[PDB]
Amino acid sequence: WTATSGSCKGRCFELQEVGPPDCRCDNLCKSYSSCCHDFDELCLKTARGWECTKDRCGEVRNEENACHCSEDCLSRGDCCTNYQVVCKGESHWVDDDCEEIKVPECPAGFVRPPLIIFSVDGFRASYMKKGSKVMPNIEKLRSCGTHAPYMRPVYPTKTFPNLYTLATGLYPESHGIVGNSMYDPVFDASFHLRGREKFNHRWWGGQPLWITATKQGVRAGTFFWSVSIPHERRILTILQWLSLPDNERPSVYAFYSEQPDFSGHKYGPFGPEMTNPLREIDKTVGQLMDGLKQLRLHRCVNVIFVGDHGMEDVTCDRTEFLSNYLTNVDDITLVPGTLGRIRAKSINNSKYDPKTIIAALTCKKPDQHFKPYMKQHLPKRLHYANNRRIEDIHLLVDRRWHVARKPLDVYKKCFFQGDHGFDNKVNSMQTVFVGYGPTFKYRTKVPPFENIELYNVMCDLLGLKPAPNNGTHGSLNHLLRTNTFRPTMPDEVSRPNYPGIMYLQSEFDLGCTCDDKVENKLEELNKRLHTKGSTKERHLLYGRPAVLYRTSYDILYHTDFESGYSEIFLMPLWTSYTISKQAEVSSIPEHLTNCVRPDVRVSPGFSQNCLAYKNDKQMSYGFLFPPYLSSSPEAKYDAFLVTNMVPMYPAFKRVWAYFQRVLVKKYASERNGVNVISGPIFDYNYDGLRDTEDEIKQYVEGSSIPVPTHYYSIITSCLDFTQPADKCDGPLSVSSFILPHRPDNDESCNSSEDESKWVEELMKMHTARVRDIEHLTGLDFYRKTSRSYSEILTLKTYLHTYESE
Ligand SMILES: *[C@@H]1O[C@H](CO)[C@@H](O[C@@H]2O[C@H](CO)[C@@H](O[C@@H]3O[C@H](CO[C@H]4O[C@H](CO)[C@@H](O)[C@H](O[C@H]5O[C@H](CO)[C@@H](O)[C@H](O)[C@@H]5O[C@H]5O[C@H](CO)[C@@H](O)[C@H](O)[C@@H]5O)[C@@H]4O)[C@@H](O)[C@H](O[C@H]4O[C@H](CO)[C@@H](O)[C@H](O)[C@@H]4O[C@H]4O[C@H](CO)[C@@H](O)[C@H](O)[C@@H]4O)[C@@H]3O)[C@H](O)[C@H]2NC(C)=O)[C@H](O)[C@H]1NC(C)=O
Ligand SMILES: COCCNC(=O)c1cccc(-c2cc(Cl)c(C)cc2OCc2n[nH]c(=O)n2C)c1
Ligand SMILES: [Ca+2]
Ligand SMILES: [Cl-]
Ligand code: NA
Ligand code: NA
Ligand SMILES: [Zn+2]
Repeated sequence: WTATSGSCKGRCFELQEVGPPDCRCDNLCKSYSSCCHDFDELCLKTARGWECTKDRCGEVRNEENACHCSEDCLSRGDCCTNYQVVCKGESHWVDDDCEEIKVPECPAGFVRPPLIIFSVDGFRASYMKKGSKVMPNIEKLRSCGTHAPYMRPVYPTKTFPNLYTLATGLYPESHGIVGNSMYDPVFDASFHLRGREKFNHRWWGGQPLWITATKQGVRAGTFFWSVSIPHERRILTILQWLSLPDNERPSVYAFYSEQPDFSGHKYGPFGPEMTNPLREIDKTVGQLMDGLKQLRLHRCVNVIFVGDHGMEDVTCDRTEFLSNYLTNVDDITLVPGTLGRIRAKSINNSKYDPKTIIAALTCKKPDQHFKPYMKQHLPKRLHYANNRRIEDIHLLVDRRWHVARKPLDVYKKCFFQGDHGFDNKVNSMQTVFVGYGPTFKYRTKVPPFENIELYNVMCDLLGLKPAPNNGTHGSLNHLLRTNTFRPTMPDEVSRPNYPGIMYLQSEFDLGCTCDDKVENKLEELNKRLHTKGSTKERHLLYGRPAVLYRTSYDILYHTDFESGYSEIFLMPLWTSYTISKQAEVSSIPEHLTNCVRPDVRVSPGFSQNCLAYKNDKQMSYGFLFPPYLSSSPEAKYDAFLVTNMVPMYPAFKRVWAYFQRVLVKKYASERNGVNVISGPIFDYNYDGLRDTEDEIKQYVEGSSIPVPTHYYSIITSCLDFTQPADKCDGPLSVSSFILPHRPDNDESCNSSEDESKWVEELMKMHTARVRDIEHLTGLDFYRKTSRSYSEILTLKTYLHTYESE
């Protein structure tokens, strides 16, 4: 109950929220149904509209007007934004030449340039070019400030998950807003866009920018605008707050527009009806910049123009229906649309079975427009699993499609022509970023980057210390003129052993055989040098990875490859090798088909054994350095050492063997040599983070050989591909992947065919950032390059997307 009897006089859009049931005059009062009786009258004035005209210039103040054109308005901070233009012969901000802002030019008593986040919903990246004719204010921001060709949202590419990722630096799985609809089994509560429950603080994890600011003594304006407050009034409110006294004035502000998303759902992303909403958003930006110019803050404020997600063409006829796959359709609850989430309708039903639901949804129709996944099998780049609000069964829906439970759901709920929510690598889902102001660079293009990175930068912009988040702080230093964060490399926690020859062959009883007893002082010295690391500068180009946790491991050198071998996991944490453009692929000789060789540097007690693989009928083995790429028949024996062996399901070995036999050589030819680092990943609790040994759920039968959940590779070469990978003077180029280690190829519908038709497609789906692999392994790569650390940080966050341009 709200006692709405008090008044909002002198309190309109008050910053602090008063204790109920006293009536509120803050922006959120509309949302809680708790405003004072006179809120609309006093705080939402509209009389005479939003612009000055010639006849209002120097008028007598009239407190009823929406904004003012009287002489006292500047000092009151409540002129219409076009006031100086209409009445003082000033130009609009957009008509001024742009001039570099080398230093903040701020009024006296400003302690730091304010930050204004101008956020727009549904603003697809290509609108910057395709709508450029009708968005001159936005185009001036873009071309004069710092911009990216696009910014990658998080998955799912919905509004609340993305704005709250912007606010926190966190993946949706960590901040908890994992969709637009949600059930939390612990609370036994549901979250919906419409309604009241969404305001409860228990949904909202991490620490958003406004709370980070407040805790550290920086005041914030409102971020969540009540939907009924018009845009012109949000702008005027920001401008008024900016005229407050130094002690009361916020340093950080947000504006939000529900356009062009709102129209894009109705008309599709490029419907002719979309021109007008783009014009209107540009008008609003003009109003802000004119308003800042009046207050003399246009060369003082940092402005971020940022979208939450794009928009794709999606109509009712492109809907897949679970009723066409499942007979039990009434025993499930589906969260539908541009992604699918499935759980049992009733928790009292023990006849509900996720295994057969997945199977009934797998490759059932030739052009099926969605793919079912257990959430832990989703591409790791999506970081979408470690939350009880994310259902075990997930459907990744093709772009341009919807999924629904039954047809009745679609017509008793064509309306829409646009939607979003798909995989965050999809081009149509990409959004925008522009930074403009004294702290941003002048006329600078930067590469595309992920919205999870912005929280750190907004904190830098405000001199705040960021709460722990998923950005990689320093990876966006190149956006900034100053206030950069100067990160240091993490310290290595475990130093390696360097074992020499310590064991005789007969000490090993591993049940392994090799046809290798085939027998020179010129080349005896040669092999000794190779085992001591004489070729190491060729295969380990960027230094050895640092191990950032406590463990026991050995560096092992070979002619063709170097490895960091874990005595705990009985396999390499990483294997590093370089394949030049000229390298030759050979095959595994017949006499060496089943060969596995004890490694005399490593004890039997810390080795895998062949018997275990023999006894395990499901599990086979593969090698991290491929025998196919050996530099000589004699170097090929190294590739069969028991220390290069890793456990692999036969179904996975189809993938692995094709990558090693065909793809590495193809990349080396295309990229002028590549350096490859490969290894196992263990993520049994799907938290995106390296498992400790007591978290491993599966071993090769009868042994303590742990089974990886994934295998990674990091493939690096010279960005200037006229230089070979092993002699590169400048910036690097990388692509990486994290392939799920699965006992079937059910994920790939065309897998009965030749690997050349399906494997590369699979690997592209499972593209990754080197940073994702760092989290999953506790390793730190690129420790020794000639490149600045901030540049390496940007490389480590790079994602190779495989979308066209
Ligand atoms: C992306 O960035 C983020 C942020 O850095 C990374 O997430 C962090 O990872 C840490 C490890 O997973 C985790 O640290 C744990 O915190 C526990 C206490 O946490 C509370 O306090 C923090 C800080 O204020 C708060 O942020 C947390 O908020 C979570 O929980 C609420 C719901 O309860 C949500 O509102 C919120 O969204 C958030 O949920 C998310 O995280 C939790 C995990 O905390 C998930 O379960 C959710 O799915 C969701 O994703 C918390 O309120 C602390 O208790 C833990 O300590 C245990 O483990 C350590 C190991 O060192 C051990 O020493 C202790 O003994 C202890 O073990 C005991 O508990 C065990 C489990 O119950 C039990 O088995 C043992 O036997 C022991 O009794 C731990 O330190 C940190 O909280 C999160 N932070 C956030 C914000 O998510 C994330 O990893 C990054 N992602 C990637 C890929 O890099
Ligand atoms: C009690 O509530 C829990 C608190 N949660 C929020 O405060 C919240 C929720 C969601 C989006 C944001 C949010 C975040 C950022 Cl970073 C930006 C720039 C804009 C944002 O919202 C803009 C907005 N105004 N009106 C509206 O409908 N939206 C989406 C903020
Ligand atoms: Ca883990
Ligand atoms: Cl959703
Ligand atoms: Na086997
Ligand atoms: Na298949
Ligand atoms: Zn939308």
